[PDB]
Amino acid sequence: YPIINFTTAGATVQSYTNFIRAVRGRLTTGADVRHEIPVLPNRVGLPINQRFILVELSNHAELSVTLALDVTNAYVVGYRAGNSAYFFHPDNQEDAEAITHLFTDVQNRYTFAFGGNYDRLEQLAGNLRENIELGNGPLEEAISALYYYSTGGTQLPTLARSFIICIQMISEAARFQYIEGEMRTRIRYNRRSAPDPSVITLENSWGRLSTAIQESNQGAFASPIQLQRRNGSKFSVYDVSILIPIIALMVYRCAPPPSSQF
Ligand SMILES: Nc1nc(=O)c2ncc(C(=O)NCC(=O)N[C@@H](Cc3ccccc3)C(=O)O)nc2[nH]1
Repeated sequence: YPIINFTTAGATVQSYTNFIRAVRGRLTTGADVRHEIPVLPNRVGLPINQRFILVELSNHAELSVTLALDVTNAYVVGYRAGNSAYFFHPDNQEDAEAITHLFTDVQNRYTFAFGGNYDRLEQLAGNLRENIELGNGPLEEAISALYYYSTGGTQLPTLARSFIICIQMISEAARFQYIEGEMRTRIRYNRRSAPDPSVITLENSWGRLSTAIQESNQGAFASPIQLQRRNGSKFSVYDVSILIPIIALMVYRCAPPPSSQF
């Protein structure tokens, strides 16, 4: 599987931007672009050799971990640190089979009994996303925490917190230019901060936004989607147009309707 490298060591806006762009480039082809917004490959009939990408994360502490991302949804399905690999509890038998194709040379393979969704990870972390700081420092620390899990150095709440950091700074940033921008800001000033309601509501709405765009009538939503601004106030989305600078990738929901051209 293709590997994309990022390091927190001396990270800049440019090096992070290069990284996120490269992740997007490995997640998607140019085959499926709707209202200027790329769609991830359809799960249905996707060959196993095209199913995953690998994100090799290094830090200033000279430690490396490799995340495995599912190309169908940019989901972090598990990770490798040295001679151990850990996978989140699969949703189904097909996904369970799929992950057997990841880190095949690794000495120790584990599947967590828990799923990798935010709700579960927040429960285990003892903190919600809104109270978990993001930025280069948190990511540096997250890489170390993932690295030391197999040897007993990392408590489960810290591991869960560290997953939450990685997921948002990689997968969510890939999904949303807006979230990429929010991480760029944190990196630029080297100041960690928890995600505000604009970030949280985008994350929570990714599936619904993807479906609404794909089901839209020439871009127009049948039902508006409510997001939140930075201050927590409501922002109503009626149309794909407003989302073009915000959403970089969509999960596949359906084949697009025939070209609507007059
Ligand atoms: N491990 C992991 N990798 C991710 O990329 C990821 N990305 C997102 C979430 C998550 O709970 N999101 C909250 C949410 O409301 N998700 C929606 C939208 C969605 C997000 C990601 C993938 C598919 C759908 C849903 O589950 O329906 N969890 C993740 N866990």
